[PDB]
Amino acid sequence: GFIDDSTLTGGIYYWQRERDRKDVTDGDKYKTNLSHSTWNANLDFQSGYAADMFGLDIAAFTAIEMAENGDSSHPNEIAFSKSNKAYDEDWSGDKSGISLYKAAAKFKYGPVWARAGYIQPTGQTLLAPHWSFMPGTYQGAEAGANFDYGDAGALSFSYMWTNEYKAPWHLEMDEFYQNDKTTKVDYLHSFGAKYDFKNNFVLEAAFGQAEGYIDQYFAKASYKFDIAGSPLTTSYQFYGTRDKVDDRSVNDLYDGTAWLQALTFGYRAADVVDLRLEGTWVKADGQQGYFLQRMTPTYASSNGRLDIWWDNRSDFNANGEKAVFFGAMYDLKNWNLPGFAIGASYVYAWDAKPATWQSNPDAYYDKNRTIEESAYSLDAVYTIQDGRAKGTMFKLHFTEYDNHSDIPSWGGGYGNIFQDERDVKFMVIAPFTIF
Ligand SMILES: CC(=O)N[C@@H]1[C@@H](O)[C@H](O[C@@H]2O[C@H](CO)[C@@H](O[C@@H]3O[C@H](CO)[C@@H](O[C@@H]4O[C@H](CO)[C@@H](O[C@@H]5O[C@H](CO)[C@@H](O)[C@H](O)[C@H]5NC(C)=O)[C@H](O)[C@H]4NC(C)=O)[C@H](O)[C@H]3NC(C)=O)[C@H](O)[C@H]2NC(C)=O)[C@@H](CO)O[C@H]1O
Ligand SMILES: [Mg+2]
Ligand SMILES: [Mg+2]
Repeated sequence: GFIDDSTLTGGIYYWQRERDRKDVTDGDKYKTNLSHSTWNANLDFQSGYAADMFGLDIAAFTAIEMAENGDSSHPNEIAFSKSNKAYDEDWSGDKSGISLYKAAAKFKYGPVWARAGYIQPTGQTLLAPHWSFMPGTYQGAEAGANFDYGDAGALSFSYMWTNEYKAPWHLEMDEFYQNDKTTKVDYLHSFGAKYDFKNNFVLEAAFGQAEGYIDQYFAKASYKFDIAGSPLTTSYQFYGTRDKVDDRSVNDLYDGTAWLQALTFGYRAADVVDLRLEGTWVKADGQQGYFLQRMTPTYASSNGRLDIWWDNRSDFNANGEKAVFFGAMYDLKNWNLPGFAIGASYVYAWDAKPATWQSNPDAYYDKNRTIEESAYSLDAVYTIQDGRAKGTMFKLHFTEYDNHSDIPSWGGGYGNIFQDERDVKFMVIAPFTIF
């Protein structure tokens, strides 16, 4: 029933960050890169289905700046950028505001479903929003279907079409453009599918396009099996992208197909420590020099599905780059501290190459150089177990990041690699239900 199955939920969020980065042009001074305290709050209405076919979802969030040092850079991605539209971004500030982030009619008819309006991708395609506390928002529609074949498996597939987007730090939607920020991309769309064989084997794949510009690929195979009574989870993931501009203009991003391949292992040992072993390998020949899982190249302009996230500041996505991640998350419940967990992680990556050509090379550009990067992070988490504030979570994250070069940040033909950093994030997440 439309009314009786309605839910209204939300949260209060607090984020405080101090990040400094090495300026190898000013004597390696670790300068303030981010320093701010910011609140978010959201309210999210989800209706039931009238006649099990017709529903509505509406949700909004606010960001309130609390503190920000004058030397912190922008946008910090928790407040709103001072620039309301992504393609106007000029990196000059941040501001408070209110954004409508869901506003959609939803539909169901047998095995088919659809949503249209201000939406997040929700099916099997490779479109994705950015996530801060809240998600970004697409203007468009998605429709898909679910077919259950009992023990023989289950098939799901969906299609999404969109012509505008806003990241959670943009108050307004913008259209899509090529790398020059002026040649129009009329839409993004994507089709994908998932087959679950109900034996812990699962296959997923999707294709997407940016109109006139980019073809995007995704595939993933996952498998779980028990060792010592606990599942070892494994997956192989492939992400691919090809452009349609190979004239060596500013819009020519990739030579051939660029891709990112990954293998992941996960295992919970002694029922108390979550372990992660992951590796990635990137090919990205051409002018850009790094792999992007999104189909529009401009920062904040759209996003795409990428199931690999190591929270170690760098993306480890340069041409040629190989990288290995080890993480451990230790639940302290047997010290009688249920809800307390501490963790640590480490990344080492090598063979990172630059763009294979540059139009205005800088002093440090050398087509055949290779470099290395590494990082380690520490994590502490507490979730309130009982009472008024049950589920309220406190998190503390520290990262030390090391560029194994003295190439200045964003330079040398490594357009997505920056210099040594120290990063500390403290966040509080306080969900609530009104009904
Ligand atoms: C609530 C919660 O817990 N949320 C997490 C969420 O944090 C996770 O998402 C991750 O969020 C962080 C944000 O904190 C993301 O970090 C982004 O990552 C970007 C790349 O992935 C990185 O992009 C670079 O940003 C630069 C500006 O800051 C760009 O520089 C500009 O380049 C222009 C190019 O010419 C130039 O003209 C400008 O002059 C230059 N800027 C200047 C001069 O100031 C640069 O181009 C850009 N690179 C790319 C490839 O776009 C961001 O800097 C970085 N920002 C931060 C941290 O502030 C991280 O990427 C997110 N995760 C991903 C990618 O997976 C989320 C993940 O699932 O989990 C949630 O739970
Ligand atoms: Mg972006
Ligand atoms: Mg260094």
